Amino acid sequence: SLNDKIVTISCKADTNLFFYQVAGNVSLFQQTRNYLERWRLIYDSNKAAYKIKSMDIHNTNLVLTWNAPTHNISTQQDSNADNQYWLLLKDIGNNSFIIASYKNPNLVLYADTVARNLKLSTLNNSNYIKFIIEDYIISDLNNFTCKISPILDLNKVVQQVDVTNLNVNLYTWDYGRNQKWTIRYNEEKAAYQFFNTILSNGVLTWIFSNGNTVRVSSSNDQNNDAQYWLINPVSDTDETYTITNLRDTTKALDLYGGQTANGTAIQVFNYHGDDNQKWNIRNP
Repeated sequence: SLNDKIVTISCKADTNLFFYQVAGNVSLFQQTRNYLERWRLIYDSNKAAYKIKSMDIHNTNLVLTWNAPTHNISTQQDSNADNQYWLLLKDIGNNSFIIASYKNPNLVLYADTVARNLKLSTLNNSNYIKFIIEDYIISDLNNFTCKISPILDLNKVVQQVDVTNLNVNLYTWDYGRNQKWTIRYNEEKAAYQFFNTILSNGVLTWIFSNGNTVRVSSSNDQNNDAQYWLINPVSDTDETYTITNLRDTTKALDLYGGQTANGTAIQVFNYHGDDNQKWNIRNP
């Protein structure tokens, strides 16, 4: 559920524009992958409504606020006022939310992507009243091209061996397409895939018919859970994660034996959060 979740909020009408907070101003801005675009949702079960709290640091507890009687939006000090509560109405099937004012539910948030701001409007069938509300990790990682390193050796990366050898092992970073992965979140599966960039449609897979083996395999389908993964941030790190398999979430991506020699296998294994199951996901 959404209570106490830290999310980004982006525009269905422009998925590269995010709710951005600075100095009491709420605006629409390109992706920053930082606190300026992160919001905590705070549920009141009696109101059946949420406050949308900025993770701003400069100071204070600022929440998304309707500046009635204008149709403008800002961030103001939380006083639990009705103009700081919002109905989050999930448009089921459309991966989107309509965000209605608790004070005046006739009015909903509307993205003015020319002025790069939000206003309140009545409803219509356009995408300008629809918003993607996601865990910030999903948002930060979706469509991100990365290299993946074990924390035990940040100079080596998880790689496909070569264009037609779909085995996956550890090797020194060498700038190759086989050493880069594009992360894609699947809404329907609630999990991610890692597409190797040397191939068009090859994804990191647990080959469970062969023990703990991990290989790249074609993504022809959304039905094989073993081609999907959960990406779990490790607390009190910048960019370190565990990677568990959707077919069995007690199985984690695992650097065999904690060994860091070139050619060490990448496998899955019983997930206990050891250092050989922690991965740095970052820019190439």
